[PDB]
Amino acid sequence: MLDINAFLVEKGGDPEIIKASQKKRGDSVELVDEIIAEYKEWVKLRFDLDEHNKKLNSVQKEIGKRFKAKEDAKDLIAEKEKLSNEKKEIIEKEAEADKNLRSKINQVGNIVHESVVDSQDEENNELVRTWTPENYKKPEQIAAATGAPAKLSHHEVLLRLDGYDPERGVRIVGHRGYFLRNYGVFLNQALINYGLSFLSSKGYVPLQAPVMMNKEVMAKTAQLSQFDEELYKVIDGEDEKYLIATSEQPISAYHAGEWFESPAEQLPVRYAGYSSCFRREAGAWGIFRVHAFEKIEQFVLTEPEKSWEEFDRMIGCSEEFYQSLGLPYRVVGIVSGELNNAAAKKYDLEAWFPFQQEYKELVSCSNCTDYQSRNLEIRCGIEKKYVHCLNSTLSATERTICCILENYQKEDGLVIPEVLRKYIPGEPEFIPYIKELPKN
Amino acid sequence: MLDINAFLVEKGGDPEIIKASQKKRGDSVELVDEIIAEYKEWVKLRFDLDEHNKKLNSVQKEIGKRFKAKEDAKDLIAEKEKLSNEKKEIIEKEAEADKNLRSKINQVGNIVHESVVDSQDEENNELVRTWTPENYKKPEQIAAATGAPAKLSHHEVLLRLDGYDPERGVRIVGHRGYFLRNYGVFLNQALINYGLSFLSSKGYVPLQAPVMMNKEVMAKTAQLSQFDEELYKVIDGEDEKYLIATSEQPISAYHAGEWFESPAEQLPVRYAGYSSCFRREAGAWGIFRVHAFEKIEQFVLTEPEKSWEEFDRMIGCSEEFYQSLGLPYRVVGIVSGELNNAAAKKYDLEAWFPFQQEYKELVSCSNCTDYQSRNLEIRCGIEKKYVHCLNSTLSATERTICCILENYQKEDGLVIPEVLRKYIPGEPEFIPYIKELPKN
Ligand SMILES: Nc1ncnc2c1ncn2[C@@H]1O[C@H](COP(=O)(O)OP(=O)(O)OP(=O)(O)O)[C@@H](O)[C@H]1O
Ligand SMILES: Nc1ncnc2c1ncn2[C@@H]1O[C@H](COP(=O)(O)OP(=O)(O)OP(=O)(O)O)[C@@H](O)[C@H]1O
Repeated sequence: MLDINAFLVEKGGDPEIIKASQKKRGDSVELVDEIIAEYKEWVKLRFDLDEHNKKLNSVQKEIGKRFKAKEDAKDLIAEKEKLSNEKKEIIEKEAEADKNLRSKINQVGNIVHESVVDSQDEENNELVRTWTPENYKKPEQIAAATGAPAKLSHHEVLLRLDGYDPERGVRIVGHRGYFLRNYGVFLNQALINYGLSFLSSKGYVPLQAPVMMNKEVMAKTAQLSQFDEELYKVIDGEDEKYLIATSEQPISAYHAGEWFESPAEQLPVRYAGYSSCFRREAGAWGIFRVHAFEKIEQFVLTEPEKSWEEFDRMIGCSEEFYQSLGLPYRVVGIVSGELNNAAAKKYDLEAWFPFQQEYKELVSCSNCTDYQSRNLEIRCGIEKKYVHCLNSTLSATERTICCILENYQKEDGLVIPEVLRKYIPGEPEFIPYIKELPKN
Repeated sequence: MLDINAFLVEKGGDPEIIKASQKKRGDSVELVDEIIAEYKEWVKLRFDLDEHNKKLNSVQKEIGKRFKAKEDAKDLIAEKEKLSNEKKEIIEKEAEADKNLRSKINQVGNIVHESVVDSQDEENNELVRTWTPENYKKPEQIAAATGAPAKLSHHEVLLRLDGYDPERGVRIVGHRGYFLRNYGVFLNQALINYGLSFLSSKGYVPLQAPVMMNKEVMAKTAQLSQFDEELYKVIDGEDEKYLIATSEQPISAYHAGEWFESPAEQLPVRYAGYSSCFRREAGAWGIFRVHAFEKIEQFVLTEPEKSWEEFDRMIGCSEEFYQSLGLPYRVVGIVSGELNNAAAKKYDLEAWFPFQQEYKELVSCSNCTDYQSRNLEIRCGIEKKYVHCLNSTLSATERTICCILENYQKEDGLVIPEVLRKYIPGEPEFIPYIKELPKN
């Protein structure tokens, strides 16, 4: 969440910037004034509590003097108990005020960076840049790597290669369940390992996250809307955990409660996160939008003064990555009304799917400034100063496979993207269609 | 489960072999006579039901004749309703008899193969064979690949390499939670990919299983004892699934309801299963016994007449695999009293851990004959004949890493097992200790 002081003009805050940000988000603006009011009540309680402390101390010292003089203290004792019963109420109320104030500040989204388009309609997404392999004229229904007609959808290509099994997958696990088979397995591992190797050559530290999280730690890194809709709950006898939606959740908590006291030399810290990811929400056919999948994720901690530069570095890496796979794409600046609570700025890389004949999102890159690190108490250098946290998909591997399948197809099978060959037993340059489709 | 006919002498069965098997297992023997009795009640109900069918038909035809002659039928109608009310009770009872009989047969373990030692004490495990790399004198506290003193435990080696993080893992996920870091990540992927490549060169089909299963399909492949103790339940809004304990569960269901009608040409089918695995039960320090981990699993379907030969083939593969990693091991024949319900025979490969100074299980290999395929209706050729199912771990990768860490350690770091090098960015032959331990 934002700092409490950001709401308070008297403590150097700017409640107006916050109201403007809420408006760009399409979220509640009255929430800011509510918070400011609650803050004053809470301060009143702090003062009253504090004055009660001092009055009790006094009335204690007078009661001691009277017991010294061997004099009755029935009147002082009565006042001591009056003050004390009050201190009790006050204590109970201050705690409830603190509790509600924190819950309210928790609903306020991060400050939307000025560079972001003010809009609730994705039509207005900034078109940041576009990229094409040089042997590919323009985005159309042509598979970019082969020049061949993008005749088959990713689901169709995968099936002809005998690379996956949705039919047996659904019978066994339900909606969108699947097995990967043969080269479907090798392509998936190829991406995981190429992704790890790629990021690691850029100084990222490979980091395999666990895929369950304690409820309480999850709650500090993901918004209220996520649990009761997106996350699988896991039953552990009597305990509950969540399956993670992305390794960004557990990896963001990695340095919770730590302190980069010498930021210049210690930061930035860069992680090449790898894990499976689980989503309750996933709806066509194929492995494009499914309930379980693997993701190589970029996660970075930087000094506050360096995050925007890092943000550019990060999207740069994902671009360099898709270029290396020869996949055309565009980068778009997500409109304010579509940012999640933690993001001050978000870019998506959407790669071209030539059969679908549209750009579809493969990568999402966000500067979350100190919104999560504040919660997680991840401090930075020498009111309190936290690190900034950025996260950017490197590759959601099953979805990246889909894009590959459509762009690497040709009449008789699939060209294997050059960079992935060394990761595949036999380093094949090409694999043939094994199966005919029913349709035709 | 076993065939119902296996309990019935009159239908060619051998209830005595079954009682003997239950005794070797240490499970209930009276259960066999119970089943035989229930079977007779059920047959009585079938006959009564059948006789009621015929009597109703008759009384129907007499009632029609009377309505033709325009004669009163108050006496026949009364008998029709008597017979009919009875047919109702009978129907309700036959269903309940069928239900209980099936539940009872479901508790009876597979027939323990004669070659298995009859005993409830693992002390009596058959010592099948032993193997040592030739440069390694004998199993002792010496790291087998380097000749160096096995001075550090796997947990200690991993930590000095900065290859994992149990401390941050526990904070985030709880008991035994961990991240893999750096080379810990690369070693894990190295094993997954080497395992896939190894099995695939032997004609196994790589197959990545999903890690959730519908309750109902899980129940057909795993015993009663497993759910209410070993398996994580997953909450999907209102639905429930399980996280799998091993890819053998979903892969065994892969061909549920199918029919290998030309077994000679169609079988055997061999799968190199890969998935993560989740276990509620996991307890020292380290990644040896944890709640989540990866496993390359061998799964094979064969004709009944070929399973024992295949069984030897399968354990042969895991042995060849550990030999290639240079890890000393022994193969042991698990005593009857320790077989799970589905196994007729089980071999474990236990690799030498030179710091622990003991053999610890890395691989488990079981011929389950047709015990599961009967449930899953996986038929074989031209009373009903099913395929046999065998499963054998190729590598539980985190645990295999532990064995490697202890055997590949030396004074200043870890030798990287030769076969894994090509799977690791930079193909290092050696990696240095990065961290000192507190202890010393
Ligand atoms: N259900 C899914 N199945 C497969 N891959 C997915 C799924 N959901 C997301 N991904 C992959 O993860 C990447 C980012 O997903 P995530 O939800 O973290 O991004 P986001 O910030 O929510 O972006 P958006 O809101 O546009 O989805 C996507 O580019 C996509 O490739
Ligand atoms: N909790 C765990 N953490 C890590 N690896 C495990 C765990 N449990 C099992 N394994 C690995 O899986 C392999 C087989 O485990 P599984 O439970 O399927 O075998 P099993 O037939 O039950 O043998 P046993 O009863 O001796 O454990 C083992 O050899 C071990 O390497």
